[PDB]
Amino acid sequence: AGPRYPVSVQGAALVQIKRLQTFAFSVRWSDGSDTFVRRSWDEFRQLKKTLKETFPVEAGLLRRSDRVLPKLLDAPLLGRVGRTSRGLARLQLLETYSRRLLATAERVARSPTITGFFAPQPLDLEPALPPGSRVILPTPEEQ
Repeated sequence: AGPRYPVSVQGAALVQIKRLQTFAFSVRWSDGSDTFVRRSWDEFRQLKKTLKETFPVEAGLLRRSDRVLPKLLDAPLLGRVGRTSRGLARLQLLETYSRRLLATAERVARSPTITGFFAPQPLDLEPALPPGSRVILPTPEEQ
């Protein structure tokens, strides 16, 4: 069966959206593919929730190989919250965390949920985002 799963994800970019900025990733998949995509922290929040719906593991009650989702590692809390700051924290955290997902569990790592998560986002499929948007770009690796 042809894999449709990223082997790795790297934090690709920042796009400025409302008091949540949206954060880009680049993931390249076992089929050899490479992708760079934009994501929201709010989008992640759905994404974590969404895996967690597929993974009852989160609390470790069900299994003993069960911390493989050690919930999420997070930097010092809030610091006057700062919604940007939480995206900012989340960017660093999320990349450790996503890297955990591609190592800390196989069972998470391919689940159909994985395929949705790394699948296209319309906002990634929009060449420009609203005028107030600032997009932070990595220097391209490919042509």
